Amino acid sequence: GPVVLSTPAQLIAPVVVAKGTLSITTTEIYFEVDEDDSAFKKIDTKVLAYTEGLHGKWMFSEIRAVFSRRYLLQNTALEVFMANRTSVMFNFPDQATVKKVVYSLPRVGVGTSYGLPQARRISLATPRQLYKSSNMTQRWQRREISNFEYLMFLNTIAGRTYNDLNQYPVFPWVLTNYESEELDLTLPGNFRDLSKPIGALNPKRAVFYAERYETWEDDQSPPYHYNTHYSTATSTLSWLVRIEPFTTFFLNANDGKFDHPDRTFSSVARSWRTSQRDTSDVKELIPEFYYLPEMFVNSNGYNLGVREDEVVVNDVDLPPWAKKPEDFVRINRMALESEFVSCQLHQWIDLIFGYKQRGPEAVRALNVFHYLTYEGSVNLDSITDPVLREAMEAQIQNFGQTPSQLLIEPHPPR
Amino acid sequence: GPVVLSTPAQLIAPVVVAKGTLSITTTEIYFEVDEDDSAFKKIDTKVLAYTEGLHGKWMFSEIRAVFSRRYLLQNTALEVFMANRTSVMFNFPDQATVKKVVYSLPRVGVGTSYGLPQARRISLATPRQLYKSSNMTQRWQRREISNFEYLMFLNTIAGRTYNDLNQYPVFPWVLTNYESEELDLTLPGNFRDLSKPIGALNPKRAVFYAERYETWEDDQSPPYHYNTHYSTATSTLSWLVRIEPFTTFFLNANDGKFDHPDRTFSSVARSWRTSQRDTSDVKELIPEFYYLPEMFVNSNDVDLPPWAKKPEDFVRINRMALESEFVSCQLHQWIDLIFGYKQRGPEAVRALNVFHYLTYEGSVNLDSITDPVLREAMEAQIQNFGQTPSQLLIEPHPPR
Repeated sequence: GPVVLSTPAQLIAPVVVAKGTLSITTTEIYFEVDEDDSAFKKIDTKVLAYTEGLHGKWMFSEIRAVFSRRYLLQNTALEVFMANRTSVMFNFPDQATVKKVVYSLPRVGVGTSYGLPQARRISLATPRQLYKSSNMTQRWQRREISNFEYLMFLNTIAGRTYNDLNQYPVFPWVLTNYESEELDLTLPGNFRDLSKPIGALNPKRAVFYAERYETWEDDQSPPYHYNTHYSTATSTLSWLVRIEPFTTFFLNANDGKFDHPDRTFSSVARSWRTSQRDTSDVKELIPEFYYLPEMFVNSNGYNLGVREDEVVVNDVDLPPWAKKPEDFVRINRMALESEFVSCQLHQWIDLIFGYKQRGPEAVRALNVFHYLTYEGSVNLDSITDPVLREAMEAQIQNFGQTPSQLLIEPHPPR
Repeated sequence: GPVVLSTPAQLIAPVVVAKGTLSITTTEIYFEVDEDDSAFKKIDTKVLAYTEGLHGKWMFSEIRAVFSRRYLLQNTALEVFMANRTSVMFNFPDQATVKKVVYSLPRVGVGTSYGLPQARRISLATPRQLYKSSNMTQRWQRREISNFEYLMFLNTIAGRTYNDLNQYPVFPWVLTNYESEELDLTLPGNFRDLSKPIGALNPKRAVFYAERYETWEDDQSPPYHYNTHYSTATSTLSWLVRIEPFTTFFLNANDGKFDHPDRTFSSVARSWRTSQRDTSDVKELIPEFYYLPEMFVNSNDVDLPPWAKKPEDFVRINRMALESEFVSCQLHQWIDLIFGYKQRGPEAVRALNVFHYLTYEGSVNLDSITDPVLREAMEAQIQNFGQTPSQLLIEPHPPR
């Protein structure tokens, strides 16, 4: 019907980004891909099958929340959340268009669970603002909210999302013991020091980072401890290799065949080693590690004959105290909600969204990353030469994007 | 360590059936053939070598799928799938034993790929129930699963298995042109009518069968259109004559050496023709035709189509066809013939899809056959006429 608004847009989905044309009527949102687009043609159909929205229609009545989102460090994207708990994300040309879209959409605000007013102002508000005006921190302390729910709140507000592997949500490793036969959730030694970054846990390697920070000499390259992030598409694809369409996506992006078993996520205990040994590995976990068994198993069908030489990915090997996936996730989420984590989580938050994210305290905390990572870092619009901008966007996706800082004061303990 | 359950059973291998004892402990499944058995001692050594399970051990921790199976039409077998994609099949004395074996193995159900619950009940569930309760059809319609994958799915819950060639998986011929210099996957004529059996493809030969049906006259064996089956242990061996056990077994089958060059798989084009004019060849294809290049060499070879240079090519083009949009919009029809409502009954009659009655589930109860020699005699009859996959649905299969 009445097309109240129309604008070029970009569908931001788990494994697909496609240029299309958003159109907003008086009751729905429509999106059609540019099936003629060169880049879009080279997209595997299998992948397109898992991608919703390419020709979607969203009922205004179904809208429940509208979040301001940044695509590749640029505050020009939006993410709408549907009543059926699903969500869609489009990236527009300018923050200016976003505003038009936000004002031409229902006044769902940012939802209602966070305790923020249902106003278009909120949808556009900033991360630090949203945090400030929310009651979640209290409820979290008051135990009305679980550690998992709280960490999801922070990540959502910080702009993290399941629709962009470059800004996936971020969760901390909670346990350090993945060797033992049993796991005693009351024995401190089994828990990770939630006050230190991954790169600071092992003093042996920690030295390499402090040393490298000290003996720094360069131009336009502020000193940094890690050239590797704790959250990136690459990382995310590795953790979700056993799930479509990530699997296929990776494969297509890998000459059609998997990667050497010793490099692909194969062992939960082995990953933790690498995250303590490797100088380039400072990875942090993902939400799933606390609720999605699938992620740890080969869900392929049967009688599909492949083990001839054809590389194949089998079940992730769990720690002895974890018989089957359902077990690992159960126990892990239990540890995440344990009392130990509860009384330290604020410190980890400080490193990720807190006052130790960037600055004097960030350097004293051994928590400094490549400057091109932090918010504000770059302005793709400034780059005028396409081949130049692209190369830049390519780098952002390679280094990763630090979550938006939510507070510049020490986060309150639970 | 301690044996929780022990019972007589038969290993059902790619081309071997050996009696032995199956011991279920508390953490593993064991199987030791009875080497003192006569039949066993008669089996060729080369064949035994390429046969695994005669002295096997399987870890519970490795179990992933436990499907109920049928052997020679009798619902008394079982097939276990391992985490490394391996599988082993056993045949027991009766369903009651199968049930015990199931309640003694890990609760893995039928796996977690077809959307079914991981409950021992599924492992005993009926083929029709598995179909109904699965979620593979929708995923298929959604294109999240390929035609190959869906077909393989249907076969698996239908009871088909790479472990018993008499019930080998069933895949349809997709292309009909194997002699043109090039194959346009956009020219309808280059394809096969999936709503029709292989026998009803040739207009002329078709009428022949219809006549045979109407003008039956016997009343000692209900009417049937074909006396050949689309899937047989022999056809399978034939397609895979250049690889063994198969090769070696075949040589033992033909009592000595190979088969007559003219009546042997030597060219896909020729074989296809044979399956169009020859009144006794309504063969259908097998998975291999869509992924196993090695199948078309010798280590003379199979004469590949013009558009098919090397073996690797025939497989890719053919696989592309199986996945082409032409196949997609009409593939459901084929399913209606093989596992659908047109598999049997009046509907199968119009379809020109009726096979020997001794080929359908429920056709015969080997247990009632008291005379030992008559039983063995009956079984061989079954291995010759082929076994029709179980019926999955009785309604029309929705299109993709």
